Amino acid sequence: GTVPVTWRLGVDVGERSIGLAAVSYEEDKPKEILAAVSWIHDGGVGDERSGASRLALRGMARRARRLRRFRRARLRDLDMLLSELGWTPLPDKNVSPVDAWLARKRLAEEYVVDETERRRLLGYAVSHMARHRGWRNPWTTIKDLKNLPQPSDSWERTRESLEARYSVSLEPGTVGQWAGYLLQRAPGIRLNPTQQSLSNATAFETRLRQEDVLWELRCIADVQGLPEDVVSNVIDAVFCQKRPSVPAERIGRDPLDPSQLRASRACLEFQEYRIVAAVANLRIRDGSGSRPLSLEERNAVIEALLAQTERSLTWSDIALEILKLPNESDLTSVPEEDGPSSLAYSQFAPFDETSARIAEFIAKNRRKIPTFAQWWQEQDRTSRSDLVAALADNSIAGLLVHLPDAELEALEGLALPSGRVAYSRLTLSGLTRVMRDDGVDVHNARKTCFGVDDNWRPPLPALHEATGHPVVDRNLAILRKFLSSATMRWGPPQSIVVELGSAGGYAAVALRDRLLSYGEKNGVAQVAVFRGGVTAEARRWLDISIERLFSRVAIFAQSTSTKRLDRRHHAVDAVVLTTLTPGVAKTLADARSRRVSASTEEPQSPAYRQWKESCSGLGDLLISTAARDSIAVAAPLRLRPTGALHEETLRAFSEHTVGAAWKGAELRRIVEPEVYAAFLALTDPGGRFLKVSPSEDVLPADENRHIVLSDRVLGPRDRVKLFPDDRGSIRVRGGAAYIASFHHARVFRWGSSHSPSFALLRVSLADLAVAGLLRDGVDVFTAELPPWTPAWRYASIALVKAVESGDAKQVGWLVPGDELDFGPEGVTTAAGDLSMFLKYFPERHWVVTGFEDDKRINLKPAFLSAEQAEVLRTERSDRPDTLTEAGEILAQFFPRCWRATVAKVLCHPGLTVIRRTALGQPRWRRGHLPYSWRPWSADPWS
RNA sequence: GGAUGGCAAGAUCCUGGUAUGCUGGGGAGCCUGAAAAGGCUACCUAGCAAGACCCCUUCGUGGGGUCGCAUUCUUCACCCCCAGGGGGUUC
DNA sequence: CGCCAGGTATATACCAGGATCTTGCCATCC
DNA sequence: ATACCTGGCG
Repeated sequence: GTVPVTWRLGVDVGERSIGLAAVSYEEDKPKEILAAVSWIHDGGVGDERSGASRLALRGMARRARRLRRFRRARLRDLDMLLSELGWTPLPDKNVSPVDAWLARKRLAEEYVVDETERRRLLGYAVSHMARHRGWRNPWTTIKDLKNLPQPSDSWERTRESLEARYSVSLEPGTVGQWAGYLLQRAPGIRLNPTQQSLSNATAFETRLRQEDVLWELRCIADVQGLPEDVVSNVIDAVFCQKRPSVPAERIGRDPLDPSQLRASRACLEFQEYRIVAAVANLRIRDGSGSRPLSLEERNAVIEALLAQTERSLTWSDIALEILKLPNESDLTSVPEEDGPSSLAYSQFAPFDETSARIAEFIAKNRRKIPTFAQWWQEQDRTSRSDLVAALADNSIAGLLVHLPDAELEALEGLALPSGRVAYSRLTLSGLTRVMRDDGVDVHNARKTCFGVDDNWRPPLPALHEATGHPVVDRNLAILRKFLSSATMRWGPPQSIVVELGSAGGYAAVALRDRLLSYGEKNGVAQVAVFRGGVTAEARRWLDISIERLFSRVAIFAQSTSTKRLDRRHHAVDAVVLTTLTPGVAKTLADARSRRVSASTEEPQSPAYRQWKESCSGLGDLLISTAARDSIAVAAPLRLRPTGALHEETLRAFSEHTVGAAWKGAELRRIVEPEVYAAFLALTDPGGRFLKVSPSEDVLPADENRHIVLSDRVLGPRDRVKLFPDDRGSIRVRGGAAYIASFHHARVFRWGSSHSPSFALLRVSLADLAVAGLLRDGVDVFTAELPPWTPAWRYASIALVKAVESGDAKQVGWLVPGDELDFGPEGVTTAAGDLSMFLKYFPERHWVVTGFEDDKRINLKPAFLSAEQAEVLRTERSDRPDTLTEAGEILAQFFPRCWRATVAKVLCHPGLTVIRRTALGQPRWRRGHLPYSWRPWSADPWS
C-alpha cells in the first residue's frame, strides 16, 4: 500500500518543538514538499514554574511515599523496643506541649530517682528524639555516626551564639536543653527557621545533625546510669536508617552477553582484563620487524603489572627493565585490526588498582584487620575476585565467607574504584583466559568466546527505545511517529538531515545513533547531524525571510528580523535542511562564525554553486506551500487519565444543619453523596441532577425536616458536612481538597440545527476517581459520571437543565492542546481586546489550553510563539517606545490570550477541531485513532 | 588530522533521608470579651495523593511485602519487536 | 445573566552519592 | 499556568 518515491527527511530539534519535513527530489532537485509540520511539545516539564520534569515530580512523590512507610515501620519497632524496656512514649493527646523538652533537659541535668518516673521520662525523650532525629549521611552507618565529633561544629557555634545572645551558659548543653529553656523563657519562639516568600525571630540557624542527637542521648545515658546493652540497642533503634542503593534494573547490560550486568570497575576480573588487553596489543622490533611477544615475555609483563603496588612502571620501563630490549623505541602497540601503530613511552602501564588499594589499606590499618589481612594473603585470585565483587555490590546494592564483624566495619572505610565497565564479569574472565592461553588480540578473543563479525561495534540503540532524558524523548517520540508514517505513505528516505540547538549534545548523539540503526536497517545513503545554526545562513543567503514568507506584520519600531515569531519556522528549517550534505554545511558554518567575529561579500566554492543552482526552486516552493496553508503547527494530545488526582492542600469542612435554610451554593457543597441525593430529591422529586442556581435560596428553614437514608434518618438539628468552597472538591483523608486541572471537557449541544446552543462539561481526574472509572476497559470521554461528581455539580445550569430534559447530547470531547481551525471564515464573534488583536494578526488556528469557568474555554493562537511575545512584554516595560502598535497588542495579549465564551466559539458553522497525523495531515475518517470533527454538525454519541 | 593515558565541569534520573507545610487530635504562653467563643505566636501527636493487589498463616478476625502523578493518539481495532516489556497506525 | 477583564492561590526546600550520559582541558606518541 | 474570585456594563 506504499508508493515508492525518492525523498529526503529533515529534522530541526528545538528545546520545546521539532520541525519535521519530507521532501521529494528530482536528481538532486526538490520538486514537492510532501509534508512539513512543526510539533510543539513541552520538553517533559510537569510544573512549568518549577521547571521540574514530569518524571522527576513522579519520582519525588514515589520516594516520599516510601520514606513515610519506612518511618512508620521504624517507629512501630521503636515502640516495641521501649515497651518491653518499661518506658512509655508520648501519648497522642492530653500532654503538655513542653513535656518532651522538659524531659530531654531534666534527664541530661539531674539524676531522676523514682524508677517509674524515670522510665516514663525516658520513654518521652526517646520517642520524641526518634520522631525528630536530625540529619546524617545516608551512606554511613550507626557505628559510623558514633565516631564523629560530638557535639557538632555547627552546634558548638550555635550554642556559643545562644550563650552570648541569652546571657546564660547551659551545661553541657544539649539541644533539648536549649529548646526547653527557650520554650520556658521566651514563649512562642520558633525552633527551626523557615522561608515563605516576613517578620519573626527563630532559635536555631542550621539543621541539627544526628550526631548532636546521639550526643544528647549519651548524655542522658551517662546521667541516668543505663547499661551498655539497652543504650546501644535504643540508639540502633532511633537512628535506624535504610541504606541507599541502586536497583539492579538500572545497571547497563553486557552487549556481548545481555544476560549479564556491567561489572564494577573495582572488579579483579576487569583489572586483569585491562592488563592482558594492554599487553596483547604489543609488538617488538625485529628488523624491518615486527613480531608478537613470546609467551614468556607476555606472562612476564603481565605478572610485573599485576604485582606492582603503585602505578610507576612506564612503557619505557617495560621495554628496557623487563623485556631487556636495547632502546625504548623497539616496543610499540597496535589498537585496531589493520590500523596505525604508535605508543607513548612516557605514559604509565595499567596496574591492578584495587589489589594495591587493599595492599596499602592492610599495611596501614593491619592491627584493625588481622584475620582479613592473613586471609587476603594466602587465598588465590579466584576467591579474592568474588570477595572484591561482593564488597563492591554490597557497597552499592545489590557476602561471603567467614566474616568477623570487628574487621568488617573497618573494611567499609575502604575506597574502591567507583564506576562500571562496558563488559560483564564472566565475559572479562573468559576473554582473558582466551587472550592468555592463545596469545591473541581482544578483537579475536571476542570471536573465540562469542560468534561475532570482524570487526563489530556494540549494537546501536533503535528508535523505539528511550533515552531517559525527558526533553530528548519528546523529540524522539514525535520523530519516530513521523518517520514510520513517512515510510508507510511514501518510500524509505534517501538521506536524513538533523539540526540541534552539551545539553543538546547528548541529544545529538542519541538521535544520531538511533537514526543510524534505522538507516543501516532500511538502507539510507547519508544521515548527518549539524550544530548549530546552519539553517540561518542557508536561508538568509538564499533570501528566505520567515516574516516575508508568511505575511506577518512588523513588530518593532525598527527593521529587525522576527524569525522566532511564527512557530512554523521550525518546519521551514526542516524543509531547507533536506537540501544539505556534510560538506555544504561545513563551508556554510565556517562562514557564519568567520563573519560574526571578524567589502565584504562571501563565500563561493565548487560545492556551494552546485548547491545553490540545485536548490534555486525552494524560494517559490515555500511561497506556494505556505499560501495553501500546508505548513501545520501541532501539539500532541494527553489522553491518558493519569496525574494528580486532586490538589495537595487539605482543607477543613464547614457544617450545616438539616433544618436550616439552604441556598444553591450550600447544596452543591454537600459532602456525603447520599445526603446530596436526599437534598436533590427534596429540591425536585423526579430530578436526576441538581438544577439550582447558587446565590439564591431554594429551601426554607423547615423546622421538622428529616432526610431518610439507608444508613440512618437525620433530624432537623443534625449537621451535615459541607465543602469549604463553592468549587469542585472531593474528600480525601478526612479533609476537603479541590479537584486538580481538568483532564478533558465534553461538548454537548441542543436546540435547532440552524441555531444550536452549546455547553461544556469540565471533567477532572477527581471526577473519574470518585466514579471509579479508572478501572480497565473504560472510555474516559464517554462514560456517565454520576450527578454527584464535581463535574455535574458545577456544570452550566443551562447545560444541566438541557441534559435532563433529554435535548442536550454529548457530541464531542475537547482536551488541552487540540486544534480549532475556524476555516476561511475565521473568528466572527470577535469583540473587545480580541478584535484589536485580530486586526493585526488574522489568526484562524487556535489551541485549547484550559476551561477557565463553566462558560469559557481558553484558546491561544497556534502559529504565534509565547516566548517571543513574553520577550516583547518584558522589553516594553524596560525599554518603551520601541514597538509598533501591533507590538503593544501582541505584548498585552499573550500572558492569557483568548478567554473565550464557549457560546461565541462553537457557534461557527463549519469550524473544525483538527486532529493530525504525525505527518501533519488532519485525520478525517472516523477511525480508531482520534479524528477531526465539526461541533456544528456531528453525530451524537451512540 | 589519528592513537593513547589522565583531569575537570556540566546534564538526566535513581536511592535513602532533613526541616518546614496542610488537615485531624492536643494544650505552654498571650490578646480581645462582665460574659459565651472564638482568634494569636510556639510546641506535642497521627496522616499525606483516591486506591489496586499479593504473601505467610502458628489461622493472630491480626500481621509482613510490592505497585499508585514517567513513557503526551484513554478504551475499543489492526501491524510489529526480541512471553513479559517496548513500538506503529498513512487522510 | 452574557460577556469581558483584572486579580490571585497553588506544597517547598535542603542533603550525599550512585547509575547513565555529554563537553572542555592537559600530556605524549605517530 | 490554570481555575478560581470579583465586578462593569449592557
